[PDB]
Amino acid sequence: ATKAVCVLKGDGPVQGIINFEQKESNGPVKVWGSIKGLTEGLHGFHVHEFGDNTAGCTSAGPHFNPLSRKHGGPKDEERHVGDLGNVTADKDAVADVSIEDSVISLSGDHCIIGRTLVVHEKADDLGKGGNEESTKTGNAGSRLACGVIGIAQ
Amino acid sequence: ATKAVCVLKGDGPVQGIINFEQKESNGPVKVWGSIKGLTEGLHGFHVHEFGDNTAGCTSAGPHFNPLSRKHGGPKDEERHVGDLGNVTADKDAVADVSIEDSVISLSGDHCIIGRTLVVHEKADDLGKGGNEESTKTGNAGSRLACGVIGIAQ
Ligand SMILES: *[Se]c1ccccc1C(=O)NCc1cccnc1
Ligand SMILES: *[Se]c1ccccc1C(=O)NCc1cccnc1
Ligand SMILES: [Se]
Ligand SMILES: [Zn+2]
Ligand SMILES: [Zn+2]
Ligand SMILES: [Zn+2]
Ligand SMILES: [Zn+2]
Repeated sequence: ATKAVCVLKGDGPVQGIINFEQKESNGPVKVWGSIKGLTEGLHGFHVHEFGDNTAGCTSAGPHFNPLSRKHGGPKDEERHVGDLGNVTADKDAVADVSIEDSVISLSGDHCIIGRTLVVHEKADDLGKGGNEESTKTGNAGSRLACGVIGIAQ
Repeated sequence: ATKAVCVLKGDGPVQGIINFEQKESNGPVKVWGSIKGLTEGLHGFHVHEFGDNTAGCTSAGPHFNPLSRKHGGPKDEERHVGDLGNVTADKDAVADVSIEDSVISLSGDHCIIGRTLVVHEKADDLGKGGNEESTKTGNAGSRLACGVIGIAQ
């Protein structure tokens, strides 16, 4: 079994802890944890290509897209590997994160260890926004908090 | 070539950027950058096992030691993979880091991506300290700053 972890921090009050667990290299990854300081509603949730926080969340680069696909939602065939959709914050400003994903991996290939997890200002439209940017970024706006995905015990 | 990067952060502020570059998987890793806010003198400089900064630098665990060896200096055959010796800060509180290492890697089971880089309070005695702790930690004291080693562009 492989485990990874990510501490989300940024310029503002958004902070979080996200855990990843994978029983087998060919198996789904469970993603769980909590993010505080979010506005009520959907927040884009992505693995970005670089584990580079030198100038904050901007240095993380584009969505992790090793297979050169268009942007989509996690349940779409047409998606980036890093497309984990949205997390949902309630009026309490807290997102309780509970995701299972079959496209990200912690071992073998398409591995997200050493890449950056980002939570966004706005909803990811999952490529259903009706403009060009929808098929690239999902129009999820600014990067509120991010962290490098590290190997866990 | 393969590149990695680490943002070191801790109280002071002790703050640094460390770059890693490897031309080939069978080649040495160049490690360079700068760390500010250090006391003048030697500071232990280690890759720790977990890329887990959930509770700050303590969650990083022990020295990265995939080959089950004792603690040494980077020039020793008997060393942990994570044993990068010391960085030196001048009176300006800045350590200019310039290391070439043949034991760390950015590929394979010696790979340091997704692990934690730590700069310590005190000198690493490079296992020549003569108490027991020398052969395990090198007696380099508290963890001043750390970051997860991420994939760079
Ligand atoms: Se997860 C991954 C994806 C693509 C290429 C390499 C890896 C990887 O895990 N590399 C480090 C490694 C390889 C073999 C054994 N132990 C660690
Ligand atoms: Se080297 C390593 C260690 C832990 C987990 C994954 C890896 C790895 O090799 N990932 C693939 C990769 C791709 C581009 C640049 N660096 C690494
Ligand atoms: Se990995
Ligand atoms: Zn994003
Ligand atoms: Zn995407
Ligand atoms: Zn250490
Ligand atoms: Zn050691």
